[PDB]
Amino acid sequence: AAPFDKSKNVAQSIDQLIGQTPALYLNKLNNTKAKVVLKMECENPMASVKDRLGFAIYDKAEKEGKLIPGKSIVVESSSGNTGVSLAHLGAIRGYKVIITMPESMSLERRCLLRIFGAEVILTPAALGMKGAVAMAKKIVAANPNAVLADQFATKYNALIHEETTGPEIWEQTNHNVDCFIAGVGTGGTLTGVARALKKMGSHARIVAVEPTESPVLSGGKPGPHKIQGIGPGFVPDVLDRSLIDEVLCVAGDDAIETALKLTRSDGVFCGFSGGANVYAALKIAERPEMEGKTIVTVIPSFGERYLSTTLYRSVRDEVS
Amino acid sequence: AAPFDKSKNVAQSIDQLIGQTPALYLNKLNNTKAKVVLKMECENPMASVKDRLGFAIYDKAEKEGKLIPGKSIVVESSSGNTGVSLAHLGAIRGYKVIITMPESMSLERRCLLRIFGAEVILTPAALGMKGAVAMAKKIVAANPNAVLADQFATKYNALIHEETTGPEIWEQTNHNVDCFIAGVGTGGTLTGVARALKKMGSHARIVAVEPTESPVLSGGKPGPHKIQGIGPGFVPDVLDRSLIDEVLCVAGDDAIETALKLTRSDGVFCGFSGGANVYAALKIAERPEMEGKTIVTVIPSFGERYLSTTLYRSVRDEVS
Ligand SMILES: [Cl-]
Ligand SMILES: [Cl-]
Ligand code: NA
Ligand code: NA
Repeated sequence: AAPFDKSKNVAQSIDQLIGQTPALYLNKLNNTKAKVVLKMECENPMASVKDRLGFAIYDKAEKEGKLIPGKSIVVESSSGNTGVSLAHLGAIRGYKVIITMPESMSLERRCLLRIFGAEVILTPAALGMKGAVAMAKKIVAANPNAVLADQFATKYNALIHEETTGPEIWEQTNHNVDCFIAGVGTGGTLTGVARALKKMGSHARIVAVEPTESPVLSGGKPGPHKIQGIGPGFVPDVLDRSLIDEVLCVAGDDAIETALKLTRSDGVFCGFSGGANVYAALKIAERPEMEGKTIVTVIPSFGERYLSTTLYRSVRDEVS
Repeated sequence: AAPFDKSKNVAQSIDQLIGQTPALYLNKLNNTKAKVVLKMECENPMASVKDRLGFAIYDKAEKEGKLIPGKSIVVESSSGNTGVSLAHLGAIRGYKVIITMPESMSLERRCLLRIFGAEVILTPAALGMKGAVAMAKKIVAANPNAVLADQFATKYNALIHEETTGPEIWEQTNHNVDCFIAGVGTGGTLTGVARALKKMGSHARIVAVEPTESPVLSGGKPGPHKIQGIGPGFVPDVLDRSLIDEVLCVAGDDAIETALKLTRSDGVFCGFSGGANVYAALKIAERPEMEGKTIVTVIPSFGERYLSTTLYRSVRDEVS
């Protein structure tokens, strides 16, 4: 992952286009005295931050001798972006990929993976995401060539963000970050950017966002919620809590409202978690102590993947 | 549009992220003795090459005094990417946008525009795209503040590709292009890149692609076809035919097959026209005279916009 000016050279493979994403000031929606900078992970080649984790898993596991193309089978339970990035990169790298997900998932979630030739294993609807996780573990337990991508525990996750996401942010902001805010899914983005920032001498406050309706890091009970991509309902092993200065809860409805406003104000088109992250950033930006300071957050995924979800239903309903 | 390393700076607005897109060698799908380079326009912020035309229209028309935010109303007939890019940029720039399209268009085509607050005017299904074009002209004729985006005639279209797309290609290929191939929609991409290449001293052969089922440039009759984004059924005023060395017809089914293969071979995920363009590139690449030469083509738009179209139906059917 050495820097590589995409705008001046021809890549030998699409995985060289992952990361080195743009950064963008929040402008019309930012009515505060603080700068808000959006790390545009929606601009990755398969349109989300999980492209960095997918690449890290194939790249680093192959380099360590743990994956062998044409022999290893990569397995994961995912109804979201990790599955997509695994299916995408697995195809070009010559791995069989198996993704498990409940039978009740939308046609779009299943069809996107099958485009890249992943095998999708549908689990009983009534068993929910737990039934998909169980099926993935059983597959890996039974077959010696089948390995779990292990997104919530893998050491590669925080590392890739430490090596790439965080240093890009550091360069883009000209070494000036007063607060870094990110919703925690696997915790990789938050943990790895916080490590890089700290090694650089930054005093940035590190803020983890989680859904108000599943406030686990806050000491509450796990619960179903709307903010796809964060709030896994347990504390993931990837996450290093020691680095977090503040856990901020954002309600699913504030995330949804914010995503809808962002498209029309700033032309940023994203999913629920980018709505939650910007809502959190604007909330921090309002605090009088943040006057003149620079807050960085992340836009994790591009909006087009959500057109069929509850995120844009208010527009769907209006359109009908 | 001066060069601006997105990977090292923070943009003040999302329209600074348009253009300066990556380029990528075709690898597993390329079994020839020629290099094939893909200009990745699917990596634009709203996921297609029309982001460059949208920006050119607002930017240049405002600079010339022809558009005034909050006064001018931008109007276009589009069931595709031009509407999206106009709706996107109009929102952030403070223009009312009206897009006309037949009533029979998918929920996704209508809902995407309404996300950016464009007004969508649905025209009678039986009148087809002609009825949408007529409604746009009538709106512009009747209202002095309403102006047509005029995608098929506007002088801004070839110009933006001459000023940006073509010079990026020239830098990325280290001033070495033996053939440039592009499907003609408005003709802007082909015309403007061919001009830039010629001004640079390139001897590249310029190849226009059109659908076999609507072979208008070839002297045939217009007809309905599958390859969304090209083959408008007339010769657009933007297109300068004098620059074209060869018109190559590609069948809709070859475009569809090629798009499906590209995802699994090279991880390139695009629409029908990127399928057609790569099919054409591989066809040229097979000619014995092209041994060791570099062919450039374009991937116009990202695949996610097509999940609901006939492009991926073979996977949709398999998934069901
Ligand atoms: Cl998101
Ligand atoms: Cl395309
Ligand atoms: Na992309
Ligand atoms: Na994008």
